[PDB]
Amino acid sequence: IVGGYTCGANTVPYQVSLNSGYHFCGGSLINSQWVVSAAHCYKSGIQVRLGEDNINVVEGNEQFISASKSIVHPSYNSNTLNNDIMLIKLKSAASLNSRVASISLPTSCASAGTQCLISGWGNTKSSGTSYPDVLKCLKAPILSDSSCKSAYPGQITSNMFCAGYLEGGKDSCQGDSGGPVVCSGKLQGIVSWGSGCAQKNKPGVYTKVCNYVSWIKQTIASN
Ligand SMILES: NC(=[NH2+])N1CCCCC1
Ligand SMILES: [Ca+2]
Repeated sequence: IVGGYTCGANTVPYQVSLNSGYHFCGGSLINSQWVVSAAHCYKSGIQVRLGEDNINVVEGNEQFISASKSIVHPSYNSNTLNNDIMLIKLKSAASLNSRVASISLPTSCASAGTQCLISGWGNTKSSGTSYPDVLKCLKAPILSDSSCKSAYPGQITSNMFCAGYLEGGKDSCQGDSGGPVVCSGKLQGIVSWGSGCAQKNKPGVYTKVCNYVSWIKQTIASN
């Protein structure tokens, strides 16, 4: 996250870190046994880390649970990033408490102008590299579809939205991928792609979760 603030320990209780020996992507806990992340974060050998603040220090609220199954969306296209969503099942249920909690799926799609919270452990610089050890947060609005399409001609599908600031300076960045965009207490987006980080006229692009609720629910019910 570029241009954000330190969230505070366990203030974003649905945020997970995906670990394969190191943090590589975020995700969101949607019930005690399932996480949703970006398809472009797929790999084998995932451990899900819940209850994290500092990802390099054991602070006492963590739960570390291996994945048993990963399911990339049937129509994910790695060239265009259309349908950039995946589900991860945990080998055992997490223990839910005030610091480790699920986030609700939306019943309706959010409109442009709605303010959302984006979080992650990704790079904090737009030029160069500095990775934080504690969770960072950013408040940002959903942008109109017309502004999003004007920023990225030919690249925005109905399964994407833009959020952030056209003036630059505040955005998600490398290592934030897969993490949550929460608006009015519901999961509306997944950190997906962008051109650089925090550049003028190049806002972040997010997977539009409201289009996937039926697939999520049906997949969980049968796996
Ligand atoms: N919002 C961005 N600029 N991003 C998304 C995360 C990956 C790097 C590009
Ligand atoms: Ca920790």
